[PDB]
Amino acid sequence: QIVVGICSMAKKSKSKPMKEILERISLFKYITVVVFEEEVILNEPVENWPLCDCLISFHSKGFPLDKAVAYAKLRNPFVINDLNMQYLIQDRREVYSILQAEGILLPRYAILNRDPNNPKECNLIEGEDHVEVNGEVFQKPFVEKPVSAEDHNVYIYYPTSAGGGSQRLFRKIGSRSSVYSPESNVRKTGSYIYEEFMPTDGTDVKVYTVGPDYAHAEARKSPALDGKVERDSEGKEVRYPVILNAREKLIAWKVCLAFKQTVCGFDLLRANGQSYVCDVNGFSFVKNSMKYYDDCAKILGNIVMRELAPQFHIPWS
Ligand SMILES: Nc1ncnc2c1ncn2[C@@H]1O[C@H](COP(=O)(O)OP(=O)(O)NP(=O)(O)O)[C@@H](O)[C@H]1O
Ligand SMILES: [Mg+2]
Ligand SMILES: [Mg+2]
Ligand SMILES: [Mg+2]
Repeated sequence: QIVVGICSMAKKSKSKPMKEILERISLFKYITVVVFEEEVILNEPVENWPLCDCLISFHSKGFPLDKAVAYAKLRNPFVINDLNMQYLIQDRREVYSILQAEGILLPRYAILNRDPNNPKECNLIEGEDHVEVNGEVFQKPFVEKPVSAEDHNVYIYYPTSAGGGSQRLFRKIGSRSSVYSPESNVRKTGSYIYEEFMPTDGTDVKVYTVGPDYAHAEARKSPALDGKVERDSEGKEVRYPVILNAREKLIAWKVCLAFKQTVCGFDLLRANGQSYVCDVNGFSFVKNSMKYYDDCAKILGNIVMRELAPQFHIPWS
């Protein structure tokens, strides 16, 4: 049997979408799935981790990515989502740098790197209705993102003409994804990316790749609007159907390959007749879609079989 090893925190490895996909990959005649226990990931040296031929592994909070990297170097499995790229995915500066290099449209942006021992010495000038970062002017509305992609405290600053203040976004707390604040001035500690605010119809397009030639997309209310989460009768967040256009399918192809993440989530802002990438999240599954579960498992299994059947002498067309 070809062994597909799953290496992530238990919250992820035991999530419903993970279980739905793994039960389906297990239906492949020549594939066995082995899910690495969290206690092993955290407490055992990599030399003791289960063997696999193909490794599906991804960082989330508390995950020892250094160990996953060392395991992959030690065992040389076929890696579905590249591990070293997952250090870069944690840094919004590195994400935007890769997107730029790939000719991918993204919001006009500037990086404010602030020295925590000399915080007033960074390249920031502030007006009541704009900031100037490294000399570049961003008129309000503009967006302020922590350089850490794991920090979801993204702020939007409203122009005086709209009443000023700001919208403070955060990891969804039950019924809310943002709150209005009267504060009009930008944060004065930390490093940030400042970006132009892209006007959309008030929704985000969420894209989920499984290899570069498959991408499921759906839309959700932007947390940049009022911040009240829309929920249906079953209690799940409202999603809107999306079909990606030719340009966006190419964006998906580029993102997947550029970040070397077979399974890759990213966000699009449909603004001014184009689509702009504002976020790349790496490993991410769609929830509550039986067709996605089917498709994703089939694609991943086929990828595994295509790559490894020859060395295993398994017939595969
Ligand atoms: N430049 C922009 N213009 C307009 N809206 C933006 C812009 N940047 C981000 N937003 C909005 O703010 C939301 C959050 O920003 P995003 O860069 O996705 O942060 P995040 O913290 O990485 N969120 P997550 O998808 O959970 O990882 C986006 O989904 C958009 O609705
Ligand atoms: Mg099987
Ligand atoms: Mg996002
Ligand atoms: Mg993100």
